Parts: sequence; C-alpha cells; structure tokens
Amino acid sequence: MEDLNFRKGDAKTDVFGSDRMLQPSPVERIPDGPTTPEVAYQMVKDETFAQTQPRLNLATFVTTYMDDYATKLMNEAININYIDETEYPRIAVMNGKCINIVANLWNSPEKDTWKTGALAIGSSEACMLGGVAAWLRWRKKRQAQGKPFDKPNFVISTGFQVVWEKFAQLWQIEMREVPLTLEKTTLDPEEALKMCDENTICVVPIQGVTWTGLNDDVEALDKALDAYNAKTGYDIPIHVDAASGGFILPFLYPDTKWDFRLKWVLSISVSGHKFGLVYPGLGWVCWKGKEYLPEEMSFSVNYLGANITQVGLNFSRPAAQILGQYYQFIRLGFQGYKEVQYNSLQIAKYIHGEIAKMAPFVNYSENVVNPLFIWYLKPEYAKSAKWTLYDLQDKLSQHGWMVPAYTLPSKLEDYVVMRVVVRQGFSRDMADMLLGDIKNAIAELEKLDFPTPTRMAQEK
Amino acid sequence: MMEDLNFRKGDAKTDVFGSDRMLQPSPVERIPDGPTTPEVAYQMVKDETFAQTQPRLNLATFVTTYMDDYATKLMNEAININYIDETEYPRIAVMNGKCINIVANLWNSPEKDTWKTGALAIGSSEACMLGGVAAWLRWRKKRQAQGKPFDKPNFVISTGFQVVWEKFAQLWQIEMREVPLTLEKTTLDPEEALKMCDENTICVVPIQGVTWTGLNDDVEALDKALDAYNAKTGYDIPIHVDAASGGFILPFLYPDTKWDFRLKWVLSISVSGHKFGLVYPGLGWVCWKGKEYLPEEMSFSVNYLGANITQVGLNFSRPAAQILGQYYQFIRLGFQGYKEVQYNSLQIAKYIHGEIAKMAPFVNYSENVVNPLFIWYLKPEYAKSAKWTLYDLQDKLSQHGWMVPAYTLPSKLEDYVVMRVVVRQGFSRDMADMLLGDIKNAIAELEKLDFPTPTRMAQE
Amino acid sequence: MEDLNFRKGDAKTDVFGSDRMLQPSPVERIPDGPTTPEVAYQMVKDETFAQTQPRLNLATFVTTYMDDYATKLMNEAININYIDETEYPRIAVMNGKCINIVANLWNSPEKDTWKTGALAIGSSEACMLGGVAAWLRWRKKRQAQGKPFDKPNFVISTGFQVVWEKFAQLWQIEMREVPLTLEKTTLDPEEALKMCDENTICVVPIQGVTWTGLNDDVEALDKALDAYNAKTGYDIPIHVDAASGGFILPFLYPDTKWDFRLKWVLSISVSGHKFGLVYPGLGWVCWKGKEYLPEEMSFSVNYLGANITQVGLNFSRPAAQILGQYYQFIRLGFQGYKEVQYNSLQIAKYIHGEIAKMAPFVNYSENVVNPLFIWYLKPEYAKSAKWTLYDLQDKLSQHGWMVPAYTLPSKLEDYVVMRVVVRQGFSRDMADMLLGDIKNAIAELEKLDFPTPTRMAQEK
Amino acid sequence: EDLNFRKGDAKTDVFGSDRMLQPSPVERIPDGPTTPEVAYQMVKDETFAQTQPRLNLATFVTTYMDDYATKLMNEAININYIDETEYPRIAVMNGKCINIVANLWNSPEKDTWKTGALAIGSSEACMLGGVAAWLRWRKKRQAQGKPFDKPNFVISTGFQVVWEKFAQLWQIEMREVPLTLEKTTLDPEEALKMCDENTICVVPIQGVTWTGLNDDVEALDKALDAYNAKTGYDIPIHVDAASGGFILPFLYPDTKWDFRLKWVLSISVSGHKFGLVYPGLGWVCWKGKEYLPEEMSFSVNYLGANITQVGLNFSRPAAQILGQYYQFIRLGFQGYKEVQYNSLQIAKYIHGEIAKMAPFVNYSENVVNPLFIWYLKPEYAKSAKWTLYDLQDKLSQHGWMVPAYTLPSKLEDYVVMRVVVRQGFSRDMADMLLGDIKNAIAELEKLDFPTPTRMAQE
Repeated sequence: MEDLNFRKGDAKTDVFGSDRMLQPSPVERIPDGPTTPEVAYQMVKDETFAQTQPRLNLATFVTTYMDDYATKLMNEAININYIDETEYPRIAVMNGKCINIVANLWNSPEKDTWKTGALAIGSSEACMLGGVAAWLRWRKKRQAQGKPFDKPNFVISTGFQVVWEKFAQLWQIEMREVPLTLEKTTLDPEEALKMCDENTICVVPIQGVTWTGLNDDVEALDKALDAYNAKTGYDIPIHVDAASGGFILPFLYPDTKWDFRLKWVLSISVSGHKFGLVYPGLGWVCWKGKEYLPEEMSFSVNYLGANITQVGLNFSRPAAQILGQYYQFIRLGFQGYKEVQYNSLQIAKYIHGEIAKMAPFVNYSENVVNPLFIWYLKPEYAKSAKWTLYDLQDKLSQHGWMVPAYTLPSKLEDYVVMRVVVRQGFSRDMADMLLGDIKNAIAELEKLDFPTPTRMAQEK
Repeated sequence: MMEDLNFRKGDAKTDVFGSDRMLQPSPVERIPDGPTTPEVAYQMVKDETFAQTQPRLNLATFVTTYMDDYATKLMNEAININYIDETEYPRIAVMNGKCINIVANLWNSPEKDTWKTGALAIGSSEACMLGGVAAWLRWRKKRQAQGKPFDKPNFVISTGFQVVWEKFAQLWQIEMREVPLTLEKTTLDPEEALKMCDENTICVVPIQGVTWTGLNDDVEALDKALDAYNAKTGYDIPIHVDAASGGFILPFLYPDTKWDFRLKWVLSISVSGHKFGLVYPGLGWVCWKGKEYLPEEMSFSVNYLGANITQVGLNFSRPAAQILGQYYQFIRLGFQGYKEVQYNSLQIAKYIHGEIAKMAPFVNYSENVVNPLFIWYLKPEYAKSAKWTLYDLQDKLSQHGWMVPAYTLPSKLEDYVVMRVVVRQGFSRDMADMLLGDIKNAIAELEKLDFPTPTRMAQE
Repeated sequence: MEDLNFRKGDAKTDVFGSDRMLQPSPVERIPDGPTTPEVAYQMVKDETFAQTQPRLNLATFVTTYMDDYATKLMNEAININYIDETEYPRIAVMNGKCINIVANLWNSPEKDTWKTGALAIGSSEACMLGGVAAWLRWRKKRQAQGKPFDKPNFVISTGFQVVWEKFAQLWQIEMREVPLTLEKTTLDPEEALKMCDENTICVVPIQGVTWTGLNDDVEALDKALDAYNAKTGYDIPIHVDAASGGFILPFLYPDTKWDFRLKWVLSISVSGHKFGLVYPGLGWVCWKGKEYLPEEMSFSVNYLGANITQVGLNFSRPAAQILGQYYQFIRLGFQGYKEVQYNSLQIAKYIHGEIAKMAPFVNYSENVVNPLFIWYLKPEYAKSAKWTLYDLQDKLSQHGWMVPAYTLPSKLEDYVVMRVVVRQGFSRDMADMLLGDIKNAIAELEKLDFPTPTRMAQEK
Repeated sequence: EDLNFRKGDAKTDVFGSDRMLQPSPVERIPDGPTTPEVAYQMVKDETFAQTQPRLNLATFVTTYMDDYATKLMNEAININYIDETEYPRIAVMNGKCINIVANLWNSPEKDTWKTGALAIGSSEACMLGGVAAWLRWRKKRQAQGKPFDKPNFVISTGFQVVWEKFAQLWQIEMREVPLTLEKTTLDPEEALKMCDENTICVVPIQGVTWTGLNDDVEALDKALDAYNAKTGYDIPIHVDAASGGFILPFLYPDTKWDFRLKWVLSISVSGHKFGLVYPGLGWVCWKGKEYLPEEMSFSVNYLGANITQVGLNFSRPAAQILGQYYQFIRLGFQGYKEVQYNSLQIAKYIHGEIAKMAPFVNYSENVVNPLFIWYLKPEYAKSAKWTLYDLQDKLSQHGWMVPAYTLPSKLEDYVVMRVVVRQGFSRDMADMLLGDIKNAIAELEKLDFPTPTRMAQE
C-alpha cells in the first residue's frame, strides 16, 4: 500500500518528506502552483528563526510583550479595518476616548469633551502630522502679514529621530540642527533660538532621545521661546516629540512641566507601541486646542456609508492596537502604568549602576529619566584596549542579545556608545543574565593580543 | 461561614459581572485611577465591539476579512515583531524584498537588478503618496535643470479618485485637476485628461478598480495619448497607476491586458496587499519601473538600531505580520491558487450582478464586471413613483447585519444614488443567495409604504 | 506545477477557491458526495453570521455568557449522554445534588436526603411534569370520591408562557385564563378563585412573567386558596411557574413567602438556563415531598445496565448543563449568586430609570423585581407620533440590538410594549451604549413627516 | 509569606487550599464562593470514576465527532434555538435538515418545506408522532359518532422506554406483542390480533434496543392494508426508527420501510445515535402536511414578530442543528454510506468472532444494524459457574461497559449481552475488546464455585 503522491503534497504528505522542502523559497517570481498550508507555514516560519528574539532585542524601544488577555483581544481583531468607521462605530468612539485620555494625561486645557487628536501607526506619522500642522499654521500666518512663506525651516537637536529627516526631505523643508557636546548633552535653548528666524515653523524638543535617552528641557525652551517671540513677533511654537517619554513623564514625573501646561506647546506626539505598552502599530498626536489643527487637514469620505471624517496620512489600517490601548488604560489605570514604568526605570537604573562599576565603562549621564541609557569606554581604557564597543556587541550577539553600538550624533561623533532599553517584559532576572554575559565577554576580549578591525579603524 | 469581603472589589474569586466595576461606565475623558483584573478589562473592551457590523458581512470594504487558519496563526505569532528593526530581524527584511520582487515581476517589470525597486506600505494610502512624491521630485529635478519654474505643481486624475489623493493634494499643497464622469464616459477618458495637462503636470493617475464604480481606467489608451502629447511638448509627463484593487486581479484574470510596466510611461504602480492581495489590514505595495525613477532623496539610513538600516517610507516602526502573511499567500497559493480565488470572487460578483439586473427596481451601472465588485441604481421610471431610495434599502439590510453602502457618485453623476457590493475572499455563493434573499424581502416591505421616506422626499 | 484537483477539493485546495463555494448549500436533498472539513465548516458557519449576536439579544431570558472555566468544563462533556446512569453514575449523583440544592433554596421541608425533583431541558418540560403531576393527583382524588374526572381544567393568568398552552392542547386539558388590567397588573386571587371548581387540577402563578417581568403574589393566592379549599374540599393545589424568579427570589428576596414555605405550594418549576446562569438546556422541577410525585410517573430501564429510574419527558440528552449548574453553585455560592443577580437587577433598574426620563416613554411598573421590565409610549405622545415601538425595534436592529416589541395579553391587547432583559454579561457600559442608541433612534424617528405603516395600522 | 494562601487568593494552589479538604455540597448551596480553578477541579474530578464514553458499548448515542464539527458546535453553546426571530438563519437551517431527512425517507410531499419537527431525541420525536396519531384518531372517531375515550396502540415488547412514558403520561393503553425465538421481531399477524377501533397506530421498530433487529415494516404495511380494508378502522403505522433511520437509506436503499409504504404516515429517528451528532438531536417527519393536526402548532408574540413551531420542548441548544447540517454537507450520501458501512462491518466482525467462542451463541445470524446481542450456549450455561453478568463485571475492570440483561416478555429467561458499534470504534478497538473477553472467559472458567448471579439462576 504505497502512496503515489506522497512527495507531491497530498493528504498523507509529511512536510519534510516532500519535494517542496528540497526546493528554495521563491526569490524573484511567484510559484506557478500551490502547496499545502503546513508546507507553506513552515517555509515562512522557518526563515524567522535565524534572527534576534524580540524579548532579547534591547535595541528597540517598541513593546515586545503584552499579557495573555490583551494578546487574545488583539488577535481577535486581526480582520478589523479601522477606517470603516461607519461599519465599526464603536471602535471609532473607543479611538476618540483614547485620544481624550492621552490629552488629559498631558494636561490639555481644551474644554471640548472630544479632544483634538489623531490615531497614528507610530511616532513617524504622529510627528509628521504635527509638523504639517505647524507648517500650515505658519503659511496661513505669513500670508495675512504679506510676508513670504516659500522657505520654511524647523529647529531640532542633532539627536533627532530619522522621521524628522523624512519630514524635511519629503516636504522640502529645511532642518536646522543644534549640535550635541559634552557640556550640553541635550537641546540647549540659547543655541536653538539663534537658528530661529521668520521662517521657522516650530522647534522640536525630544522627550526620550533615541541616541542618549535624555529629555530636552521643554520648560526652559518655553521660557526662552517666550522672550524671543515677544522680541520678534515670529510666534514660533513648540511641538514635543515625546515618542518615549510621553508615557513615562505623567506617571513618574507628574510635576515636571513639559506638556500643554506650557504656553508654547501647541502639539505633542508619542509612540503608543513603545512605552504605551501596546504591540507594534500605535502612535498618538494631540493638539492644545481645536484652533491649532488647520481646517485644511480634515477630510471626508462618502463611499463606506453615510460619512467618515479623518485626520491622518494612512487610511485603511488594523484596529487591534486601539483595543490594546484602551485595554491597557482600563486594566492598569494610573497606578498600573506608574508601577510598570517604575519597574522598567528601576531595572534600567540597576544596570546603569552595575555598568559604571565595570573597569572599561563610563556612563554618558548620571541621571536616568527614561528606561534606557547609554555608556562608552573609559577614554583612558580605550587607548590601550584592543577592542571597541562594536566587538562587545558581537560577543553578546552570540548569546542572542542585541545590544547596539553606534557613534553619537554631530560633535560627539567620535564617541562609540552602547545602549540598553528596558521595556516591559525585561526583569531584574534578565538583567542579571545580561550583566553576567557582559562581564564574561569583557574577560574574553581582554585576552586579545592584537587589535580588532574596529579598534584599528579607530586609530584613524 | 465563607463570605468573601472583596468579591465586588475585584479579587481572585470575583465574577466579572458580579463586581462593582461592571456597574460603572467605561472611561471617556480620563485614565482610571486604579487597575482592574484582566478578565474585567477584557470584557469592558471586548463588549463594546459587539454592537457593530461583523466583518464578513461588511460588503462596503475592499479590505480582506478572511485568511486561512495557518496564516492567522502565523501572523498572530508575529504580533510583537517590529519590522523596521532590520538589523535585529534581517530575515523579514529579506522576505520583504522578495515580496517586492514578486510584485514587480507580477507587473512585468523590465528591471534587471535581482532586488527590484519598491517599498512596503501600510496600505494604498502610503504607497500612493510615495509614488506621488516620487513623481513630484522627479518633475522638480527636471524643471530646475531646464531653468523653468517648479513652484506650482499639478496632477491629473478622475473625479472617481480615492480620498488619499485629496490628502496628497492638501498635505503637499499640490493642485488636483479632476476629469469628470459621465454616462457616456464612465471611466477616465484620455483626451479630457490631456486637456488639463501642462508643463507643471507631475503625472496622470489612472485607477485600476475605481472604488466608486469598480471599473478600470484604460491605462494603455492613456499611455498612447500621453506619448503623442509628450512628443509634441517635451513635458515628459509620466503615468502612476493607482491599482489599489485591480493590481492583484489583472495579472491573474487578465494577463494580456497591457496596463503595467509593459507601457512606456507607466513608471510606478501601487496596490493594497490587504484588499485582493489577500492579507489582513496593514499592507500596501508600491513599485517603480526602475532604480532611476526613485529619487535618491527619498532613501534614508538609520544608525542606532544596529549596523545600518536603509528604507523608503512615510512610516517607520510598524507591525511585520502582514509581510509574513503576504509571503505565505504567495507560496501557499502560487499563481494558480491566486487565479482560482480571484476567479471565485469575480464569478460571485458577476452572479449577484446578474441577479440584481433581473429585479424590477434595479439597473446596473455597467455591462462588464472586471473586478469583484459592481454598482447599481434605481430604474429612473421606477424611481419617479417609488416612495423609497437606496438609503432605505441600506437600512433594511442593516437590520439583518449587512452593510451594503448607498452613496452619490462623484462629479457630474452626483444625482445618481448607487449601491455597491464588494465580493472578497470568504464570501461564498451561499452567502450571496442569503443577501439576494434579504434584498428581495426588503423590496417587498419597502413597496408597501404609502408615503415617501425622508430620503425620498429630499430628492424631490 | 499546476495542481489539477485544486478546485475539486484536495490537500492544496483553498476553501474559497473551490467549486463547492460557487454552489448553494443543500435545501432539499443530501449532497451526493463529501467535501473537505474546512469547506463544510465555513458553509455552515457563514450562515450564522447574518443574525443577532447572542449578547445583543435583549429579547431572550436564556443565559448568553459563562466564564471561561464553566465553558471549558461543559465543552469537555459534549459527548456524555446523561441518561446512561449505569455508565456515568457520578453525574447521576451530581444531578441529585443539584436537585437537593434547588429544593433547599426554595425552603423544602422534605426530610429525605435525596429531595424529590427531576432534570429538564427547560421550563417547558419542568412545567409539563408539574402539570401532569397535578393532573394525575386530581384524577386519583376524584376516583376516591366517586366524582368524575373526564373534564380537567387549570387556572393561570393570560400572561402565561406558551408551554401551558402546549400543556392544554397536547393533553386536551382546559385552560382558564385570568385577564390583566391596569388596576390588576398581576394574577388577582379573587378573580382567579372565581374560575376554580371541582375539576381544577391546580392554579399556576408565575414568578417573572415574560410579558411584564412581574411576579404573581403567591402568598396572597395561597391565603385565598386556603379559605376556598376549606369551604369546598376541592383540594386545589398551587404549582409555581418560577422560570425566571426561581433563581432571583431566594437571593434578593429571601423573606418573600412564595415557595415551599406556603401550605399549598406542592411543586415548583424554573429555568436553569435563564437566571440559573447555565447555557441553554437546563430546567428544574421540584415537589414539596415524595407523596406529591405520583408513582405512575416513574419508570425503570433494564438495557443500560442494572437498573435506571427516571422521571421525565426526554431520555437521551447532553450532560454538560448539569456540570455547568453544579460548577456555578460551587464557584459562586449564595453570596456569588446574590452578587450576580444584584448586578443584573441594578442595571435593569438603571435602564428602567433612564427610560422614564425620556419624552416618549412611560413604564408599565414603578418597581423592578426581576432583571427585566417593559414600557410603552406616553398615550398623549403616541396620538401625535408618526412612529410606533415597532419602528423603534427596527432602528435598533440596524445597530445589532434585538429589543422586542409586542402587544400585551388579554384586556391590554391595545398596548404595544417593549421589553429589555438584563442577563449576566450585560454591563452598565452596555446599558449606556443601548440607551445612547435609543436616544439617537428617537431623534431620527421624530424627523418623519408621514406616519409609518405600523403607525397607520394603530389608527383603528 | 502569603497569609491567605489557603483561603483562595491569587497565589493559591488548588490542592493546597482548605476547600480541597472539604466535601462537595450535597444538600445546600455553599454560603460563599471559591476560585474558578478550584470549582473547575471539584466538578471535573467527580467525572473521572465512571465509564469513558468511547468504551461505553451500551449506548447508541454518538461519542465522537471530528475536530471541525466539535469546534463548530462548541462555538454555538450560547445560542438558544427557539429565539428564531433573533436567529432566523438557524431556523431555516433546521428546516433544511428536516427536508433532507424527509427526502432521505422518500417523502412524496411536494411542498418545498417538508413537514417535520426538531426533537431533543427519539423520546420527544416519538411522543410527537404518538400525540399526532392520537389526535387524528380522535378527530376521525368524532366525525363517525364513535367513542374516542379509550385509545390504544400496539408495539412489540422490545419497545424502548419512551413508549411506556407515552402510555403512562397520556393515559393511553399500550398493547404489547411478545417476542419468541420463533418470532424474534414484531410478527404482523399477532400485532393485528390486538388492534381494534380504538387503536391509534402500530409501532414497528427499526433498530430494536434489546436485539438490534428490524421489525418488518413492509410486512406490517401489507397486513395492515388488508385489515384496514376489512374493518375501516384506518389504523396507521408510525415507525420508531431511532437507530435504523440513519442506517437503512444508505446501506439498504431498496428495503421498503418508509414513506414509500402506504400506511407509514410518520417516522422518527435519533439524530444523536447514527445521525452522527453529539447528544441532543431527534427528528420526526410526517408523510404530508395533512397528517400533522393543526392543534399541535403554536405561535408566540414576545420574542419577535411571530414564531410558530411544533414540539414539547421550547428553549434548547442549537449546537446540534449546526452539527447535523455540517454532517450532511461534510459527508454527503457517499460519506454517510462509508461510515455506517465501517460500523456494520466491525459489528459483523465481532459477531462472527463471538460465535467462534465456546460459551457463546448469537441471537441472530443476520446483522442489519451496527449492534447485536448474544447469550451463553444453553448446554454450556448449565454446567458453567458464571453468568453474563459476571463477564460484564470482568470487562468493567478494564474500563469497558458491555451490558448484560434479560430479554423482554416470553424471552425473559434469556440473559443477553449487547455491543453497539458507533463511529469512533475501530477494528483495533474491536480486537482490544475481543482479547479482553477471551482473557475474561479463561479467568471465569477457573472458578470452582458458582457466582451469586449463577446461583440465582438455579
């Protein structure tokens, strides 16, 4: 009783006894014919094995863990198109309720029950929407005064996230960067105001800088910007890129004035899928009032029912992240968020302290205000050391970690640093595992008799 | 002898619907002060999703509402994979590129590079904007080189455009020139489009699968008409095809229809992977005819997620599950498999199209169904004496869970109230008989009215 | 390679790329051949989409939610046939323990450890067993007295559940109905006694009338019946139809005398699958003592093992509901049930209160004693209104709700009422959603310029 | 240190708690609640010490369905069927099942929606047919001026208990036709001798529970035609086809037993036996609309607009309707034929192997349903120290339930044993059962003294 079609893929075929699993996956062209689901499931699934596991990815800021109930909740929503708001009006309201909670978390003074804000895939779309809003407000203002409005610019630290580089390029807007130095490790207000002019649409301080993990002083900028705006009448506003810190500061630092409590903060953006505790696909942008979102940016659609009004760059998109965000708000509340972020900050502080005790390392800062920090080699140690932080990254890669090594932005580009991000799901126990692996890697690297390639490059 | 004092407060013995929390409203304005149990929070969010249309009964949407069990398992397992971390997850980055290769070859790309030029997108929205910005930037580069001005760009499109092109016009301040629809000209006529083209026209946008009508603009006729215009003027006006729906229908069911990179002036094409690419929401693709048509400005590199990460796109951090799903579909189905599924959707649309024409009040907008969707409206003779409109039929079907949208057509057909049915994968012949039965039952009830409906009165 | 049997249903077949999904489901005859399991699962499952979701069914009294553990427990018992008591003696014992708990909940004075009662599919069979028991007791009595017993009759309010009409027709027993008035909204004893005679087998007061949500005064009926029986010697007993109230009164109204505490209450029936919190398929009937269950009604079986004795109309049946009921008793206890029913009552009271504040509505009763209530249009409002409650029902149906509209029983047949049932799994949050939909629906209906069909019929 | 570990908190281990040192409630509802995991175990653990369903060879009711049907039915656990206004698609699906069943039984009815009703099992299905035959008979006798106060019906002594309930609960006289070795099923002439003007119907059985045989319906229909022509009593047949209703159309299509016969006006079956659905399914069909009394139909006003249905039960689970419709689509005629063929072959195989054993003799040489009975060879039983009750106890020690019982009237001296082969009982499980029996026989033959049941037989 032999099965004639066993290898061709029939009801009796075992996946790894088949002809298809002796053939490579398609690179250029769609295969002419189908295979069984099990076969196709393995061929795709098996390719994802040979890469970093998400919970050991310490490079990313983006959430890699949610509890079983949120995961089930979002998995059940995998086939819900959010933009079909006529079909799914309850999710449209839930989305709006999330926006209100976020805006109230940021101390919005807006009295409308439905606060002014928009859903986003991440900080990318959220930041671009805020910038286009400031651009359109600025163009509208300059026309009324007869001044020209064909050469806009915006000011930001060199520790900017790449999305602002897209914003500059894709909208042909000039980016004016304020460099980083050891004396000024975050955005200095004086240095920023010297680059402001009549064509500056906004200044972008960052809460949770990706390169350094620090917070630009938003209140000091608001203080400096008030005198400058009174002196020139340029009426230059602030937009806060709070991609990380937006869900950290309200709970752990409620008294730090950085948000809509400030006069010149007219809009804020955050990544819900970073420290908003939601799986990838969530960003928020809120405005201080209805008047700061230009009427031009609102749109209406007729062929999904009676009417849908939207702000946003994307249209059709998954709704699962909205369910996840609302779940997180209800499941945790203010206390729950506070305790979870406290854990991430405490664990980040702990690694930060243990890294400082190690002979080759020195921390870029003495204060840890986000669940992330950077460090580099002691300059005295680096001169005689045969390895760089790039080599330490490779050692940790062999145990599954991804701890990224990179050079700092402009004027600190000589500094090779390493960054660790502590997200929810990274415990004290996992930190001890990482610290042991780092110490072991240092001992192995210290036995080298010759410099590594990266160490030789560093000698110019 | 065994009373639980904290039963209602939410402890280990609490029943969700015997607790105080389920006697309280869900938060609208502010985050709750404290937490609840996971089961409580799961219900409060999940229960709000009940009172709306079920996705398989949403005949308004084009976006996939069904995938097989293996793809669903595959994508749910990828819920915590951030695609953009390409240093951490290089295999999905390669898989993404292999998908782009497959799509570009599906569209008959002549590019000889193994890695075709294209980019991942959340949907047709981002894909179209990237294609439009690409056409904008090439045109700017041309006008600068020739000393001509480049401060007043425009693009041409039919009035049956999808809303994303209006966003493109508004958010980039680019002029949209619309070609109206008539009963004589139900799709984009090339001659009328050419009348609106000039030295400042960055591209013309024909649509494959017009959302309003389900028809295809004749791309080749446009390409031929555009070639004569460009030869006379030297304006070098290219085509970008908005193939949101038809992009995954035409290669399989109409392989010889010349509409893609086989045409001289088709320099880029966009499609929604989450419509007839058969993937859950969150997927769009855009391809360019060659490497030279994607401006160097549109490419960017990031330093702090690992070694080097380079990618075109508006979004950054995003879910990766849709990439696994799209690649899964290609292997699982192949060309034959895709062909068979789309054939089913087109046949079922044709069948409903045929049965709708047989009904006394209805007439179909077109005699040819080339996409798995179609529109119809009331017979003018019937409409004069009828007391109801298609809006009333929409509400009747809503009582049985259906969403079949009624709307007025775009410019010059705005007097026509039409109804649209979209046949996606997961919508069978049996489900069509159920909908047709509900329509016939709804007609008989509506014909019993003695007075006109409000919507019927508004019309006259 | 091409797969030749892809559409015929083989190992590579996609459900919605197959010939079967281009064919209608069988209406008249069994299909000649088989299909694949996935195909058959979809063809059946897809038909269930286009109807009310159970949690939005406010018409039903039957449980639509159980916790995850009860559901898992019952699903694991799907293949256990209860009647095989020799094979499954532990469930047979478990069934008897449930009967004991119910009888003690109703203050049974029976001294036997194993109380007298029987399992039922629902209130239907439970009521018929109680009625047939009362019928046979009366037959035995009239034989002893030499009186005739060929013309039996029972008394009940016009607000009876249809099972009593089944009992009357299927057993050819005369039903004598006591009408409802606004002065007498429940079964009045004086008028009820007027229909009693020597041939009355029992009177059936109802706890939780389906039409109104009210409770017949069992104690007042028992008091009048004690005097009547002393004067006539007819020996008329009570059977309480407590389908709903049977699981409400012991927890929320323990001191309301209505059960076996009364002299003439000889049997009681209830729906376990309504407010006993069990999925469909559970009913209980209890007698005050062994002497009130006629020996004729009991039977023994020889072919499933040793000996099996049963009272009941059904034989083979699922056992999961017994496991579910016993689980609920252990999991909740008295406090747990009390807390769940209190939530359901408070939510019903809350909706009841909000409905009274609305301009078109007036409540049938001011006191809510079951998690249900009815209301109708204010008569002054109804005269000038263009819509009826039937029109409101269809409006809510368009959002997925099912809220039933119907005419009341005898002497109130002119009254169109609407009923809302608050079961476990219907939260305060869902009540706000429902109320919002009603307010919005009222605003839509008041915009009518002409009366609806149902409104024209009411002018009679 | 967690102070409330034993009281049931977030850290409590189920079996380190005070509750698991306490008995399950017997008389009264517990005063307070417990955690779900605790309550789940307390209920689940009581179900262990009894027969496993796949080893329960006494029952006729399905103990296995495939994974897709099981998932389909589990997902419908909260759907009350009777709310047809809310769930109109299931009401149609139920009617489509009734049409398929009636056409399976060769209904001559021309109406698209065939005449029939849903039932929890053969119990409710049979009673609905009986009440229908009772009401038709009353209506007939009223028109003729004849009396209608003393009805009776005729059935074999091998009746299933639901007919005794019908007799008792409706006060209708049951006239029983005894079983003999000469007449192993309902003999038609003996049945006719007990009929009179007060006979509402005769009940032949397809799949007798005691014996596994089929009453000859055509012979009854032929004999009843002559009797009805002679008397004008107009006595009809109702077939209790609880088991055979889903066997005969597929494996014996040419056997005339159903609506092809003149006097078969109604048929009932158990969907949860050989209809291949989990417990909770029965069907009754009538030959035409005229044979279902208008009195038996009812309408409700408070669930939706109007709901009309025929049945004893009202609210009930809908999962069995989904399961039945799935089975019709998934298997079809070819699929059903193959499954029942497998069950019959396995029954035939065990029957043959049982005959080869020294102590056993089969009650019949023909196996027409996936079940059969046998008893001890009379010569062997006289000198044997054990009965089939003892063999039942032997097999129970390995988890089997193979029931031993005495036959109905006139064969009450025969202690028999029955094996039912449902879907999910394979050739491999049959070899396992046969091996256990051979081992049990060898153990029992080593007895030196008679068992208690063997002394009672003396």
